[PDB]
Amino acid sequence: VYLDRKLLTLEDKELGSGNFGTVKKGYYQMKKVVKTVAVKILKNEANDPALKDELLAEANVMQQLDNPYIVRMIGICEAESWMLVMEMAELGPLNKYLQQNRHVKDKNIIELVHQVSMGMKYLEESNFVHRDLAARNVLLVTQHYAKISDFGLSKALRADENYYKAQGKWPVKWYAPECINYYKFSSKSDVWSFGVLMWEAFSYGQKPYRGMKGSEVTAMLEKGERMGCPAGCPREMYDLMNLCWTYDVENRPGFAAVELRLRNYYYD
Ligand SMILES: Cc1ccc(-c2cc3nccnc3c(NCCCCN)n2)cc1
Repeated sequence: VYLDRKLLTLEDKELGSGNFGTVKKGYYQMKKVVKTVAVKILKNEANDPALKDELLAEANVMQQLDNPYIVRMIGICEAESWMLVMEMAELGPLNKYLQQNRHVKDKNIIELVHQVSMGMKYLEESNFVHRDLAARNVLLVTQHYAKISDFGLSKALRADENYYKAQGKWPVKWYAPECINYYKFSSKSDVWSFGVLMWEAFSYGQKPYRGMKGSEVTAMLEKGERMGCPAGCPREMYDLMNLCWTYDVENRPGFAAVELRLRNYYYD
C-alpha cells in the first residue's frame, strides 16, 4: 500500500541529494504522534522510469528489513513525485560527523563500527547484499547509535547462490576485487567494503585512497598492497581491516566472524 500524502508535511530543509533528486526533512502523522522523517523525492516529478523502478526496488528491500541498526522505511507515497519516507537519523552521515568531531574517542568509534557490523550480520543472515557500504551510508541517530542507510543498490540473493551477478554507480574504492573483475557481489564483498568503512571511521571521515584513480587502486590491490593504519587507530582494529581486505573470497571472514571480533574487542 501507499502512504497518504495528506499526512506528510515536507520542510524546506535539504538533507542530501544525488542523481535521483533530493532528500528533505519532514513530518508524518502516525496513528497518534507525529514522527520526524527523511524523505527521498525523485526529481522531475518522477518522469524517469529508471529512477521510479530503482526507488520501488529500494522500498521493496527496506520493507523486508527490521533491525535496530538499519534505517526504517515508513512507506512510499505517490504524489507530486514518488517519495520514500524513512525514520530520520538526525545527526546525519558518519563520515561528515567525524570530520567535524575529532574529539570522538576510539572506544566510541569502535562502538559505532560494531553497531554497523551487527546490522550487516543481520543483512547477511537475511541474504541481502548491500553493495554500497561506506561511511557516507551510515547515519547517526546519536553519537552512540549508528544505522546503515542507502539501500538503492541492494539485492535479495537467489535461494541457490550466495552472490549477485551484476549485468550504474561504480564506487571502485569500496569494491572487492571479485566485484571489479567478475561482477560478483556477496556478503563477503560487503565485508571488504566494511573494511574500507572501518578505515574511514578511524580516519575521522577521510576519503580512502586519496588522490588515486580507480585503475591505480585496482592495480595497488592486485599487487597485495593496502592502505596504511590510520593515526591513533588501535592495532587490533587495523588487523581486522586487513582481514576484511583478504583477496580470496573464501578465506575472507563473513559478518558473523567480523561482528564477534568487534564485540570481543569492545568488551575487552
Ligand atoms: C546534518 C544531517 C544531514 C543528513 C541527515 C539525513 C538523515 C537521514 N535519515 C534517514 C534517511 N536518510 C537520511 C538522510 N539522507 C541524505 C544523506 C544520505 C547519506 N548517504 N540524511 C541528517 C542530518
